[PDB]
Amino acid sequence: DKPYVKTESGILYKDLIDGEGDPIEEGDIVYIHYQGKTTNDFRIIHSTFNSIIPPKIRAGQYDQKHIRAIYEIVIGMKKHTRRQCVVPPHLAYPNHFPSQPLLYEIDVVKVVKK
Amino acid sequence: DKPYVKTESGILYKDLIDGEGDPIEEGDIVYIHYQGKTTNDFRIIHSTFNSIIPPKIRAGQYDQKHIRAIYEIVIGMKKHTRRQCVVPPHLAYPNHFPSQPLLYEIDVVKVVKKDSQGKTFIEKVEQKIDQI
Ligand SMILES: [Cl-]
Ligand SMILES: [Cl-]
Ligand SMILES: [Cl-]
Repeated sequence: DKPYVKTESGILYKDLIDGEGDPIEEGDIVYIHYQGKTTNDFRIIHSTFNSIIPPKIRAGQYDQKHIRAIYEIVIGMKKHTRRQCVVPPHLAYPNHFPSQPLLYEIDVVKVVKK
Repeated sequence: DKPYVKTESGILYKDLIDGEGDPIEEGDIVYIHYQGKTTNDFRIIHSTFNSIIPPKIRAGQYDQKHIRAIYEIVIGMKKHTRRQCVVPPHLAYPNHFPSQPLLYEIDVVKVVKKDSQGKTFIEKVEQKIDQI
């Protein structure tokens, strides 16, 4: 059973599955799947698992297609890492879930180095 | 007084306060305070001065947390240097302020090139009890 580590940005995270290989760096292309849940009524607000192809991002490069936290938090993950994240509202949906942290679990599927 | 020095990227800067110690190099972790203003009407668009702990960046490594110009212009600054900067749109807000330069003043509060940034106080103590 693992503690959370807190980023400067206010994300709490821990790795539920360590994964293996070289850790993702800023600028890497990363294919991911994830789900996010409310912490007040525990409901799934978003799950990508039903997309054929996993969505891809560039690590550390916010491009408005996912919550801000995800672009940051993939850094340091490896292929098959599963990272559980307690996400503060300013990095998720400050206009839809303004008051509560959201709980995300993110799976890295594939990494293409920059 | 002094002229602006222009970088290749178009940052025009002068040091208002020289600073002390070794110059900042790419990759150094730097705590900075800054404010930026429009030159059309000189209103403040951003100020860090309400943050008791100043934002920190790695010199020369844009991470999208601050305007691009900042990561470049810390290089060669020192602890306590204050640099006044005329910044071109491509390095600031290329959509929001596409048509004017912006005026920034950046102060370097602390440089950590150290990795001497080990743990302190109760954290340090509890860490050591966790080797042994
Ligand atoms: Cl799991
Ligand atoms: Cl929102
Ligand atoms: Cl809420």
